Amino acid sequence: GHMPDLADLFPGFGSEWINTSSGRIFARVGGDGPPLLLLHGFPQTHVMWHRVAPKLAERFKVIVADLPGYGWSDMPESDEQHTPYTKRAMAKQLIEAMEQLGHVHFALAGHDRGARVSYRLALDSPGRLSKLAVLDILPTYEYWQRMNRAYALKIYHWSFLAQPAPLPENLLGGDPDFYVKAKLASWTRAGDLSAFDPRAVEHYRIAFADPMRRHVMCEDFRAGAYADFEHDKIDVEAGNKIPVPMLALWGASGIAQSAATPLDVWRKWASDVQGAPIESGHFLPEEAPDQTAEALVRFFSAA
Amino acid sequence: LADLFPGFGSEWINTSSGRIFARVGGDGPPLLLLHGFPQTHVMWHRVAPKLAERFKVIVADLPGYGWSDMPESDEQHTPYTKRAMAKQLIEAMEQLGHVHFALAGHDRGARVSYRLALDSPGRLSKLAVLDILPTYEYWQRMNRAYALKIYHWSFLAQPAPLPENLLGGDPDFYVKAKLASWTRAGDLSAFDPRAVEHYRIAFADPMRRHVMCEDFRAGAYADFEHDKIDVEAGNKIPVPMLALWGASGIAQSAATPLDVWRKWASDVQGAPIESGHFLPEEAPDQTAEALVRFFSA
Ligand SMILES: [Cl-]
Ligand SMILES: [Cl-]
Ligand SMILES: [Cl-]
Ligand SMILES: [Cl-]
Repeated sequence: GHMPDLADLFPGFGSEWINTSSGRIFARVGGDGPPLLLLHGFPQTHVMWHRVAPKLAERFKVIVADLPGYGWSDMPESDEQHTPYTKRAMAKQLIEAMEQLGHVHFALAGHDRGARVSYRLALDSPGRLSKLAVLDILPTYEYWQRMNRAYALKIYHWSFLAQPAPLPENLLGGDPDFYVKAKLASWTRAGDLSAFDPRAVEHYRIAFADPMRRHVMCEDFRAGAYADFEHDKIDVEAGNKIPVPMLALWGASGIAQSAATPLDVWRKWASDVQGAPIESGHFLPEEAPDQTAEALVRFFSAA
Repeated sequence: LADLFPGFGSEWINTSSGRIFARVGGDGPPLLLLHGFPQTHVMWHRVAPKLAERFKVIVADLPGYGWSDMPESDEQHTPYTKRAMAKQLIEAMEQLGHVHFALAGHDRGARVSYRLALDSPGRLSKLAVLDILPTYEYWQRMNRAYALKIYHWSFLAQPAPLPENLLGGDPDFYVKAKLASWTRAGDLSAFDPRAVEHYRIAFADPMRRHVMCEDFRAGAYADFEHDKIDVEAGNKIPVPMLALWGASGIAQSAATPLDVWRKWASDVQGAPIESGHFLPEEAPDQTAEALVRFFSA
């Protein structure tokens, strides 16, 4: 990268700045074999995969991308409908990025916001995917449908960060380090930062220290309250199911299981889905790296 | 800070939980007015004079708000539950010899008010609540649309110190954004600038902001459970009641306010006022006449 004091958490992996019509996508690229794209979420960057990507690179050509607007990827200017940070637009952009590498059909694993890009990609463009894995999420529509007093208090940030600009931007900008560390710790099993490599945390903190990066994150959640929700509602009410073979992995103490049985939910959205919990909080690839890596290796390797 | 209550004195009223500050004016039957979030007693400055033409008007800062003392909170946020606040204000009124009085409240103060009516109806001759539904009714309506509309009910109720830390960055911005965004105009032009300064100065103290978060923590937990018991018991406020709400306020957002209150009260009348949330400042003339006519009748 271009940040002198941030650590290289993928020894041996190359680096790519991939041009697209919507801006550059940064990625680390390693391994060889069938192509597998990995997508991080909030409030993280591509380095969240640093503990599982080497194991995956033993069997796949692994592409670890920063989401549009996150990490070192470019930050398109948003609009009144939060368009570039909708999962539909993010998926189109990452499809464009993968074509630049010559990948028109690939395997895909996503976590948190990246998992939302991933199932939206499967709904809009299923021919692009051989197999899909989503980590510690339910569909955005399903989160909102479960909204009640208990859900609103337990996962408040969906409604907070979706408030009109500049309300979340100005609240997060007073003490950004405290917020990003608080969010990282609060979703782990133990409720502290012990699950994370401190060098990865510094990546997350430096990203969050940029007000333009924080604005993108709020736009992500604004799309998640509005367009993404409207997009999802159209699919579930039409009975559209993802046909791509799918794996749902969630943490036993994560977000997706808060008030739902995740595999039953995903069977409503996908016609060929398997799933398993893992004893972990929300951050599966850092809290339970070996079990996550093995589940992904076995799923993506299965004939 | 400006004096916005001509002809009103200023009183510090002792209670077992700390002092209650109040402006006091007028003569005649006693009437207590209770403000809400993020304001102080000065929010009544445009209607209290007309009320003081007929009543002894007592304009109090809520426990922990404005210039009233801040009792220490606990793990169930007890002193800032509306049941506790009502008890403390009942004590303050007894210091003045008022054991039967009329009551009007707005926002948090309206929640103190209907809880007071449910707990101790003998204290009230009449009750007015401005731009609210019962706390239980907000939470039962907390779907996607409402969670986005009143996000602060969940945000300010997050465990300390998350909202405290975020509010400390730019407190002037937050109090001004809450005031502006709930009015019809969406700016601060409906408020007297001197009144806004009162609100800003109070919000500038981290101890006052913590109390407000404890208030919203009570609203998500104990207050909700207290309301739920009354719902399950079929309890209705027997005190004659007035529900005023802004046509573009919060109470009307996801519900029909008079239909809701008639499930909570056996003798309630009401009307919308063309106004956002802050009835006594956005629409002082219509609010004052409605209140005068109700508390005289
Ligand atoms: Cl480098
Ligand atoms: Cl998410
Ligand atoms: Cl979820
Ligand atoms: Cl309120």
